[PDB]
Amino acid sequence: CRISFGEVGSFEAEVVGLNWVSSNTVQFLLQKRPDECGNRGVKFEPGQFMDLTIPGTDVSRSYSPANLPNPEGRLEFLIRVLPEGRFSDYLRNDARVGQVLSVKGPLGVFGLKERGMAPRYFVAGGTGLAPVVSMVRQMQEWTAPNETRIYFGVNTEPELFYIDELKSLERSMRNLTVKACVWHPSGDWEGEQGSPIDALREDLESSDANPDIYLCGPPGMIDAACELVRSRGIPGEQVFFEKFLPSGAA
Ligand SMILES: Cc1cc2c(cc1C)N(C[C@H](O)[C@H](O)[C@H](O)COP(=O)(O)OP(=O)(O)OC[C@H]1O[C@@H](n3cnc4c(N)ncnc43)[C@H](O)[C@@H]1O)c1[nH]c(=O)[nH]c(=O)c1N2
Repeated sequence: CRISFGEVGSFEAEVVGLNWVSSNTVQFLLQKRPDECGNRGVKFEPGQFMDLTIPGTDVSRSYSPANLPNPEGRLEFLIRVLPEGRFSDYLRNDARVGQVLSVKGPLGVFGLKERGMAPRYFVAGGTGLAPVVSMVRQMQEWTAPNETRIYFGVNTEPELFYIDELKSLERSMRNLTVKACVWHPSGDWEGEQGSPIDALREDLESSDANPDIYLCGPPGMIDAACELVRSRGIPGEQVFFEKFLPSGAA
C-alpha cells in the first residue's frame, strides 16, 4: 500500500492530455476523480486554484487550474515550461499520459476583484492567465457589462499568443481595454510594456487604475506596482495583487 496519513482536500486526476500550446507553455488536462474530472461539477468559479506536484512528489508548487462553466470535471493548467529546464523535462519524463496525479488545494485564486460596475484592469503576466481569462469572462457574463479592462503581457511574443482572444473581448463589447506589453525581451521580462512599470506609475498620476486593480503574474508587479502606488498616492480601495509564474507582470 502507498503512503497515506492526512489527506483532506485532495483530488485524483488521470493524465490524458498535456499538449504543447506554445514554445514554453503547455495545457495539461487531468480527470480521474470528483474535483476536476467528472464529479467536480463546474460552472465557472473565481479561478479555482489548488496545490499539486508534477507526479504527486512534494517539491513542486500550487497552480490555479480552470475548467469552464460545465458540470463535469476538467482541469486545464498553463504552466510555463522550458525545454531542458527543470519542470518541462520532468513533465514529459514523469508526467506522461500514462500515470495518475492528485491535485490538492481546496482554495481559490485572488487577484482580480470587480466592484460590479467600475473600470477595472487585470494585468496577467504570461500564459498562466488561463484562470485569469476564465474569471474575466465570468465578470462580463455575470453582471459586469460595464468597462472591463484587461492587461496582457509577456515576452517578445513570437513564443506567446492569445492577443486576438482578449482583443476579441475588447471588440466584443463592455468598455473593454486591452494593454499591449512586451517590447523586445524573449521570455525573461519582469513587467509588461518595455520599461520598469514606469507607464503604470503615470497612470495612477493620471486616471485609469486605482478603484479596482488586479495584478496577476510575477511578484514584481506586486513589488513595483505596490511601490508606485505608495510613492505617488493613487489611493485604491478594491486593489489586489497576486504572484504567479515567472516574469510577465508589472
Ligand atoms: C494561486 C496561484 C496561481 C498560479 C501559481 C501559483 C499560485 C499560488 N503558479 C505558480 C505555479 O507554482 C506554477 O506551476 C509554477 O510557477 C510553474 O513553474 P514550473 O514549475 O513549471 O517551472 P518551469 O521549470 O517550467 O520553468 C519555466 C522556465 O522557462 C523559461 N521561460 C519562461 N518563459 C519563457 C519564454 N517565453 N521563452 C523562453 N524561455 C522561457 C524560464 O527560464 C523559466 O524559469 C502559476 N504558474 C504558471 O505558470 N501559470 C499560472 O497560471 C499559475 N497560477
